[PDB]
Amino acid sequence: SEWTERKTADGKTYYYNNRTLESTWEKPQELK
Repeated sequence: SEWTERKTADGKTYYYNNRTLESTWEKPQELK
């Protein structure tokens, strides 16, 4: 649940996490 799924009106759902400072714009399976 540690990934931030933020649905912005930019027309994109980004999953930014400080784990790697990475943003996964494709939905990870290890998101839990």
